[PDB]
Amino acid sequence: QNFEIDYVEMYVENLEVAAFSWVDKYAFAVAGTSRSADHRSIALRQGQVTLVLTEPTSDRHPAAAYLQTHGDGVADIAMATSDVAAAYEAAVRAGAEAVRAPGQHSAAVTTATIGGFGDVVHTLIQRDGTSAELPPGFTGSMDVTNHGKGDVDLLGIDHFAICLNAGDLGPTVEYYERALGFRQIFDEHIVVGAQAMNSTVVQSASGAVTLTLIEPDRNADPGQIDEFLKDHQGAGVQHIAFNSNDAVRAVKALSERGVEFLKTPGAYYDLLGERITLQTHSLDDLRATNVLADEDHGGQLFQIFTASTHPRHTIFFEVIERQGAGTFGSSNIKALYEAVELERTG
Ligand SMILES: O=C(O)[C@@H](O)c1ccc(O)cc1
Ligand SMILES: [Co+2]
Repeated sequence: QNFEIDYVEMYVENLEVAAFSWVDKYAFAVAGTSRSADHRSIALRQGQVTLVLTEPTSDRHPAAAYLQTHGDGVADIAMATSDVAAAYEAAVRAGAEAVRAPGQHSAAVTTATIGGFGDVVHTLIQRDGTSAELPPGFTGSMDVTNHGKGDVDLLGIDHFAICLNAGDLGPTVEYYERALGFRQIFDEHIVVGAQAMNSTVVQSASGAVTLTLIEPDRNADPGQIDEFLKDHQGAGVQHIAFNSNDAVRAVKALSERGVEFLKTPGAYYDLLGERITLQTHSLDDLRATNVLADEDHGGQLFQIFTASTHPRHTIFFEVIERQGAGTFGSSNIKALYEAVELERTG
């Protein structure tokens, strides 16, 4: 198959609170809805991000048990492919858990579902790639916009960061490589004080689905990833990164709409000009927005984390601008997790 993100589905306790949190704080548009005897859902749209929010209204629906375990979270990273039956057959033969066999399932395109990490799944969606399309079963239109968007301009999803139980990284990397044709593109041993993490990035052959997989290092003290695993009650999506053309301007625009970003101390910006010589922003700009700067063989990388507004403080989001950077960088990653540590330990 040749995987693109069709949509990301989150399971939610409260549809109207979640939908308008994305509309109001992040400038998503409402695109479509889907309802049955067991759920109500909305499809939200901005740039190339399609977010689906689903609230179960019956204990039949798998979200009821998910919400009881996790609170709100990502449940399905759905992938567009040209031949779903082929992609499924090959994935299952290579080891994928079969969750639902290819079929209509609603005048729908052909759809199937396989397992992913933890309890997150992947719906495979048949698309010929000629156009933006609503998730299957949804009525509405993809030609929608939020005219109150102002200066916020989220372009797409850059990657998903995922927390795994210790000892699960190596085998989850291998699963994505064998079942789905993903490749290992980056890896990083992360240290924050006396805690550490192991991480490996797998990415679909198309470039379009990236997962930054992280497990606790059992040789160091327990920290952030252990906390996530305990509070979430399992492996899961820790953050989603959204692309922008200009991270400084996105932080400003999102801040005004109510989004709180993590703080990075002035010491970091003092140390900076000796580490990297900036190419698209001023050191002043970065300092003011707590945006982090690093570099790849390919160019520069600007990233920032959002403070979690989840009741368990689990999932959070990231704004990322790539100026030729193709992967990630040690200094950004160390600083991102040090922002997290600062927020949570003080
Ligand atoms: O946003 C990041 O930098 C984070 O998702 C990440 C974690 C581990 C890694 O190897 C690369 C990136
Ligand atoms: Co990230």
